[PDB]
Order: sequence, then structure tokens, then C-alpha cells
Amino acid sequence: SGFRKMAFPSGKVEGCMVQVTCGTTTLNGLWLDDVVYCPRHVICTSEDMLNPNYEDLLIRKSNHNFLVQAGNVQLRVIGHSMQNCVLKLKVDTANPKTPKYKFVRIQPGQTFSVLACYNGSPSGVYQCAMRPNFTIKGSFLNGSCGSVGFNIDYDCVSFCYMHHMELPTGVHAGTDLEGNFYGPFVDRQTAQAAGTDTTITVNVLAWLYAAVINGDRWFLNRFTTTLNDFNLVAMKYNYEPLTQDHVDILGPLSAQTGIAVLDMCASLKELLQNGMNGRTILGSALLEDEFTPFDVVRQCSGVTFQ
Amino acid sequence: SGFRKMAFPSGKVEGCMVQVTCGTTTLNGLWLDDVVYCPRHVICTSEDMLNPNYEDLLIRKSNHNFLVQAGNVQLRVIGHSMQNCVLKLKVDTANPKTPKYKFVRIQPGQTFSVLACYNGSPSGVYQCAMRPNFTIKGSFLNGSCGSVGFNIDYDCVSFCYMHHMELPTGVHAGTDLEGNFYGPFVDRQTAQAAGTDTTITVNVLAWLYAAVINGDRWFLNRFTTTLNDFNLVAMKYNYEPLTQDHVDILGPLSAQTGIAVLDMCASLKELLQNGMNGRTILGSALLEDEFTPFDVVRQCSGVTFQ
Ligand SMILES: O=C(Cc1cncc2ccccc12)N(CCC1CCCCC1)Cc1cccs1
Ligand SMILES: O=C(Cc1cncc2ccccc12)N(CCC1CCCCC1)Cc1cccs1
Ligand SMILES: [Cl-]
Repeated sequence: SGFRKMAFPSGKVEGCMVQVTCGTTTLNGLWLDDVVYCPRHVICTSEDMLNPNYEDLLIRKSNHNFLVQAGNVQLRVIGHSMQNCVLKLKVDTANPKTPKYKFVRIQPGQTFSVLACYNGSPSGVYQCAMRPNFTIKGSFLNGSCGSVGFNIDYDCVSFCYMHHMELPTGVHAGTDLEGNFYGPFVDRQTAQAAGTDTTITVNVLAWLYAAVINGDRWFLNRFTTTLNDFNLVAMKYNYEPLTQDHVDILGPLSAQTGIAVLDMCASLKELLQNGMNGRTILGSALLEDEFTPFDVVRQCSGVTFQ
Repeated sequence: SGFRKMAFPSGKVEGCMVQVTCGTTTLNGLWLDDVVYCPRHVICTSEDMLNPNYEDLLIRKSNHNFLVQAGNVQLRVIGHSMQNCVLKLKVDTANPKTPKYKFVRIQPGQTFSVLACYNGSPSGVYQCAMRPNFTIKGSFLNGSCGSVGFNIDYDCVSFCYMHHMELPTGVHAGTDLEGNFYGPFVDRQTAQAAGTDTTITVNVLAWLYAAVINGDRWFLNRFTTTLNDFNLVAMKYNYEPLTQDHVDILGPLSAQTGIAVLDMCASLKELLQNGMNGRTILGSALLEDEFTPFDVVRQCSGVTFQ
């Protein structure tokens, strides 16, 4: 029992964190095999950041302009190339701690763990989700660039995020490990704004199923709804549209608890209308949207507390 | 910017997790130097748990009755002894991944990271607090016994908790690493209940300072209070008493934000008496009490642990 915002154990990623320095700029790098991945803005001064020409800035660097430190050991950079917004530094040593890994680009609503780092050293681990507006509500200070997001399903680390910047609202923007930004963001200091954020409806429903699995049913009601009527109501509360894919994905949780997906949708419509009336759901007075259907199944028991 | 429930990086602890099997019972063990620590109830069957005589049950066990698996390697048990509610299995091999460590017993209100494990394999990491009623609101399933709680203070892991059981309300009970339970709990399948819990006042104040540091200031007011008047009000809402030690500990945060601790206490008094009025603080509609003053300073200043 219990339901916590749970991150993956970070050890496999900690053994990959290195410090990357180019001139006066220092940030984090991810050392996998003989390559160190880091944000390409490591080659910029604060004066270059408005309209950097990364191809022009990079062509002026030699391998010895990049200082990579792994613990107290300096790695030798023997090559460098840019892939989208990521800089790839080839090093003369393969990381002996390289776990089984893959690079995956995720979709909004997906969750992942972030290993926040400064100067190539891990500071903390937390769980977050790719918001519908493609930002993440992280906890990052200056120097955190290059910190990564990942999932560790079945011993393989799937790296899905690399931190590049903080937007004016205090939210964060980054790329996948191939350097493609999530959302309409660019690695320039030009005025950029996160679009209006919405609640991840499928994740709130998943979390309501987690509440039923853990014994709570106060929020259920005798009603059902069509998928279209649910979306018409949901959009009024800035909730993301629930698609048939989302309904299908909630199938296993629906079968386990005995609550049809559209019946749980009716409960959600009522919660949006009434609030919680001094009650909590899994220790929260807000509807939680950073647990996916997959997270709930992984964390919760396969036996519902009837 | 941003403020997340952040756990310590778990890698140093992951390299210590092993699987301990005694008969049909399998749980987790912590392998440090040449000793594997685990709950003493690993020697019990469900029937033994009703009223166990651990000394009598342990007498019947040989070293070979304990199967310890570290990854895919079986460790050889060369001795066994009990210390309070922890079983200590002496093994023939010192753990080469043993970090610098210490065993510390924490006080209620103190936070720590839990590395939830199953079959000696880490599954997740989350941050929690030792409640004033000595329970932890964890997320644990059957097989999670032996999972540990820890903090990192510089490069030293301080192990403070070992998981033993779940109470009927879904909350958890365990011991320090010397086998002494936190709370009035015993390791026996008998009627036990968590006492009435209270809110960790110093931690709520620390989190209000974190909200201020993050630009959430709507709850600030022109008022101050005395420590005595605040404690009279706090006692009415089942909040823990705020001591002069707590006020001293909040000194740095008070100096950084310009809000005296009793000035923040007057904000908290108003929040208890009036609620949040539809507003949130750091994305929460409840007053969060699982961040200590040290956690807030650490997260807001980017302290690392390589
Ligand atoms: O937002 C950041 C870093 C950052 C990240 N997370 C959190 C942050 C919090 C506060 C300040 C900064 C943060 N940029 C990088 C700043 C460096 C640029 C090169 C020289 C040295 C500073 C700005 C841009 C990146 C891409 C496009 S604009
Ligand atoms: O509570 C647990 C483990 C546990 C922990 N966390 C979470 C749990 C969730 C569900 C069930 C169990 C959990 N005990 C152990 C159950 C037996 C398993 C087989 C061998 C003998 C013990 C019951 C105890 C009573 C008094 C002290 S322990
Ligand atoms: Cl995805």
C-alpha cells in the first residue's frame, strides 16, 4: 500500500555524469561508451546566446578546447560533432559504467526521472512529466544544463531528455538525446514563452484508478458519460482531450478495479465540478496528473483493496 | 527555479542491495563490508509471525539456510547473529562497492530517501519523512522488507531506516540499522495501529520559504506573532510545537527571503484559520511538511554528492 511519486533508482545514470567545459562555460555531459553528449550551447558565451550560429562557433573549436572531467579524471576528447542541439564529444575511453541503454523520444504526458546535476555531480533525483505544452516543471538552477531525464524499465536505461534551458515562467525546456527539442523551443535567448498548459487527463484517470486500488472510492458516482461529452466538459477545465487510445490504455486498470473507463470519466467530471470538499485522494487535495497508466500498474498491487 | 520532492542520488545504496532468502521467505538485505543486514522476520513463516521467539527460530538455522544473492552471484554466509530486530549475516566477501557510511537514528520530522527494492533489485527511489507518529507514508508492496532509507551528508551515506512492515492504514513501520523500531511497533503479526499523526510545523515553514524563494508570495502578510501565541494556535490544528531550535534552524532562510520566522508563522496561522481560498503554493493545495529546512537550502543551492 501507499502511492508515492517514485523516481527510478539513479545509480545507472550517476555513473554516466561528467563535467564538460568549453572556455568559461561549464555544464553536465552524459558519457555513454566513448561519447559524451551535452547541450551544444556549451560553446556559447552569454553574449552569443541571442542568435548563435552554432556551426560557425563549433568550426572554431579544436578537440582540446573541450575539457571533460569524469570524477577527478580528465578524459581526452578525440572528436566532436553536432547533432541538432546536442554536441557529441568522442573520448579516448569507453565509460566502464555504461549501462544497457537506448535513446527514446517521448510524448507529452509521459513521465521520467530527472537526475539533477551540477559540475558533473548528481545533486538529486525527482520524477516529472513532459507537459502538454512540451515543457517540464523541473527543479533546475544555472549549471544544471546537460542533466538528463530517463526511465529504467527492465535494466535498460531509456534516456529521453537532456536539459537545455529555463523559460520565463520558471518551467524548463530541453531535447531528446538526438538533440531535437521538445516543443517549439530553440536554444537561443530570444523571447520564448510556454503555451498555456493543460492537465494530462489520461494520467489523472490513471491516478484515480490508483486511488481505487489503494482502497478509496469516495469520489465515484452512479453515472457514466460518452467520450464526447466528457471532452466537452474537460476542455472547460483546461484538461487535455481524452482520445480512444487513452481509453484503450486504461483498459487493464478498468478490468482490475471493475470501473469502466467512461464511468471513471464521470467521476472526474464530478470532481472538476465539486472540488474535493475537504477530502483528499492519495494524500492530495489536487488531481494529480504526473502518473501515467504504466506507472500506476508498475507501482500498485495487482490485487485491488476491495 | 522549480521545487520538487527530491531524493538523494541512490547509486551508493543500489550497490549494497542483495536478496536474502530463508526457506520460502525472500526479502532484501543491505550488504556493507562483510555483513548483510536484513529484518529478523526473514526466518519466520506466516505462522511464526503470530508470536515469534526469534532466538528459538534462529537457533534452528545454519549458515547455509540463508541464501544471499548479490546480482547473479551467491555470497557465502559464514556467521549469523541478531541485533534487536535486525539479522546480521556475516559473509565471506566484503562488498567492493561499500560506500563511506554510518548508521544514524533519525528524529520525527527528519526526511530521508527510500530505495524501494524487491528480490534484492532496486525498483524506485522516493523522499519521505519520519512522521511524528513514527510511521512513514511509503509505497511498499510484499517483498519490499529490507528496503532502506538514507541521507547523504557530503560523501557519507547515513543509513537511517530499514523496512519491516505495513500497518492496517497503509502506512509503514521499520527500524534504524541497529534494529530498533521507530515508534511503538513490534515485529509480530498482531493488532497494531499508528497513533494520531501531526503536521511537522518546522518543515511547513521551510516549504513556505521555498515557495517565497520560487516567487510564490501571496500568503505573506504584514503580521508577526510570538512563539507562544503561534504554539497555542498550532496545537489546535494538530501541528507539532515549534521550538526555539526550529526558529534558529530557519535563520538562514529567514535572512535570505527577508521574512522573520514569526513573520512566516503569522502567514501559517492565517493559512490554518482561513485555508488557501482556492489558491496553491508550489502546486499544492495542502501545506507540505516533508521538506526540512536543510532540504530547502540544499535544493535551492544545488548541493552535489559525487
Ligand atoms: O536557461 C539557461 C540555463 C538554465 C537552465 N535551467 C535552469 C536555469 C535557471 C536559472 C538560470 C538558467 C538556467 N540558459 C543557459 C545559460 C548559459 C548560456 C551559456 C553561457 C553560460 C550561461 C539560457 C538559454 C539556454 C538555451 C537558450 S537560452
Ligand atoms: O507487513 C509485512 C510485510 C509488508 C511490508 N510492506 C508492505 C506490505 C504490503 C502487504 C503485505 C505485507 C507488507 N509483514 C511480513 C509478512 C510475512 C511475509 C512472509 C514471511 C513472514 C512475514 C507482516 C508483519 C507483521 C508484523 C511484523 S511484519
Ligand atoms: Cl512516450
